[PDB]
Amino acid sequence: LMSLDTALNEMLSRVTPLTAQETLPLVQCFGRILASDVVSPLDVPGFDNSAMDGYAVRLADIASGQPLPVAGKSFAGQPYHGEWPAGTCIRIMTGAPVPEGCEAVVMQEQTEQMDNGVRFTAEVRSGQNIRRRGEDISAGAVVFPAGTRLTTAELPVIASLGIAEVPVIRKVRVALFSTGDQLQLPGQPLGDGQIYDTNRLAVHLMLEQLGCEVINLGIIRDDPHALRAAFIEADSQADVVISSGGVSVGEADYTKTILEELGEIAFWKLAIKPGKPFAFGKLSNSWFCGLPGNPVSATLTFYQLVQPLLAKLSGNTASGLPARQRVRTASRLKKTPGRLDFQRGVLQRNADGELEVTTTGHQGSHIFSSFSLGNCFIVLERDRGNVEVGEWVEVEPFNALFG
Amino acid sequence: GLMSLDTALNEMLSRVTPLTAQETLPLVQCFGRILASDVVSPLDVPGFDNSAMDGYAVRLADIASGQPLPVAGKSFAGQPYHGEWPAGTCIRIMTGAPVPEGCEAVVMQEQTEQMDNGVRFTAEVRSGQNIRRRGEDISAGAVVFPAGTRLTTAELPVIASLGIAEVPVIRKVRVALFSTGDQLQLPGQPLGDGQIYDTNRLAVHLMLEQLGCEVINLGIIRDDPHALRAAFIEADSQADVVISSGGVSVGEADYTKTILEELGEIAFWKLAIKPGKPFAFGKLSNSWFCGLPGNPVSATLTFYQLVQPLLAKLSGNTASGLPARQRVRTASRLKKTPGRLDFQRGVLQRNADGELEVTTTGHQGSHIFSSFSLGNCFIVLERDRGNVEVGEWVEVEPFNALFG
Repeated sequence: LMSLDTALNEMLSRVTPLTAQETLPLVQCFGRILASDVVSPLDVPGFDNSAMDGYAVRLADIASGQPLPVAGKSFAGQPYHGEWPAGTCIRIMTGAPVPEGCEAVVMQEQTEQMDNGVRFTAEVRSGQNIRRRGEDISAGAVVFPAGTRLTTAELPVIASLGIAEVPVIRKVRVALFSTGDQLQLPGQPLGDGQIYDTNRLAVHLMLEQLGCEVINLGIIRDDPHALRAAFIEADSQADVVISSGGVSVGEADYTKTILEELGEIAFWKLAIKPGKPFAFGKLSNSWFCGLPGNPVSATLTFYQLVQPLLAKLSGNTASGLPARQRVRTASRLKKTPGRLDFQRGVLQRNADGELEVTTTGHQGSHIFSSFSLGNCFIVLERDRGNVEVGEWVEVEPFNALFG
Repeated sequence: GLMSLDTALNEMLSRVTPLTAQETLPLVQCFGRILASDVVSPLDVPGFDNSAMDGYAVRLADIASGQPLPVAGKSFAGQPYHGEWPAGTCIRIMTGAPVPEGCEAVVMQEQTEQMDNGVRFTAEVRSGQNIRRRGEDISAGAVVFPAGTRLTTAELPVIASLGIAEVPVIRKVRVALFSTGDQLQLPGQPLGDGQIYDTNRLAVHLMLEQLGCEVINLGIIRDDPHALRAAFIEADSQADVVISSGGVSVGEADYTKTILEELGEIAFWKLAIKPGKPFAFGKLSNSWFCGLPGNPVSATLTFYQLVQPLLAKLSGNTASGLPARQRVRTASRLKKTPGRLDFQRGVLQRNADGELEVTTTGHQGSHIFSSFSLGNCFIVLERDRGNVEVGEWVEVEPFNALFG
């Protein structure tokens, strides 16, 4: 009966962020998690500088209601270091250093030329239009906190501070396997009542795109000795171990009694569609997640449950799943109260540019193609029933795992 | 006047031919690869007829007896009932199992009453009900995915379900990348008189790499005609695109301009955008060239809005390779000046009535890079538009994974 929301918090409350770190050049850090706060070695900007193209003025010389002749120029990398007579001003550009004694800067459009110099319109508050040493970042301060996922937004900032490498948390290692007589490897021919192993690929691909180190142990022979050996291998080299299918999620069999002999594992019945079963627990040196065999449920269950667990473990201080947005359906949606339903939709603009969702087609877990046709989940509240054109609907766009 | 972003974009894309050279890779190595030849099913999906429900495989005659029905067997998962089934008796079956030879319908267990002399049923049974059927999802010889599809977690596991191990994808686009200038220092050594740290090259390298290109970083080239030429000759002979990330002229006259003019036909555009303006583009002997401005915010925007879509098209992708825009209200006043299509940065968030709105990240000048980190979207303000007051509709474009 249990809820998604309750399963999630149970999993995450049990889990401890990793802290082993390594130090890497900036070009190697995309998607990695900072292990320590980055601290600025210098001030930004270097020197007080002008915010506008215009004139630098003393405040005395302004109140004198008399046009100020231009003594000179200050640009980005030729300051004005001549002398500066009273009753004059200095031409200056944005980013140029303010010359000594400068109290304020006035936009060019906000003076006017006169025969005997420049005249100032508006009034002139002291310190105005000056960018002060360190107003953006001061030396000693924390530019980015530990726990930050590094991206093109942050790494060029770190490089402008002159820093070549930063310490980041090591990648989460995840071991992955499947099991079952029916499963064939892709390239052989399809036996008795047999299918191609797909889940293990979906999960391997998802893990790699999430930044994990993956140890794929293949399809394990349908035999308790082979399964135990697989678990001992997986557990000894990973932080998380994932059965992508065919280990029990509930049903009593030899796969279950080997799980119970190998750690504290709980088996859950979750109030979602598609999906329902999911196994989770500690082995001796790693967490375990067991997925149901159905691809859709396996893929949904991984994305909504395993993905957030991996984010917490990686050290990320961020909610590692796209946020939702309320939107109008252009489609009748069939839906059955009782279960939190992650349907799949297609999000696109109406002719006014506002966003709405069409369904992809049938929402049954006998086909995988709704992930490809879709670009989002329609997340229909647990107790809601059907849904008609024009109603209001929660929506989670697919992250990069689907595009 | 001034040239519009759209016009420039059009000009770059109309001149460019998608790559067609190709490699054959195992499915685990295709994430983000452009499929090169259509994927054609070798098989029916589902193979074999099969059940949509847990329940019982009946026969229409045995039902309308009115009369309870002993279970003679089970059909499972990867283990079917391939052993005889006698009149008057039903069969137990789980979702996804082969229906037995002779099955005519299936009843979900919810419409049965377990009886003593065997199983009883309800609501009468429509013919073929809950049977799925060989080939009804995909037929053999059909195109499942067409060439030009970016392969992803959505497509690859389906390609595997069809028994396929390897597919041809278009080879990665190769992009050479440098910067030039005595001003420029490596994070590493210390900061001489006018000097800065070279950030743009890092930025572009990180983007290229996440776009899935093959990057060839030639580093900082010395202020010297022969060094600069050599780099172009080498970059141009190894790559499909060559990008200067700063330091090569985007229009001002210098030794770099004359070299450019000498090694291919380069145009020097001024775009009606902000931030930015100057961009360089054109053909070299065996490669395209994009020449970015020096300011970091400017080079980042320009890469993101022009170079990124050119790469998507070179790559063979048949999808226009950038987020899409949506209409949303501002909750900030936005200072904007007519004349330039302004790509401001904003923070797109939900309010207390759950409607999506945009705020500004703060100051929008090109002297700081923080807006990329603080924001999660561009506010894409129209070229002739003036300031924008709280409450007005505004076009917004979420940041793609390059920024989070």
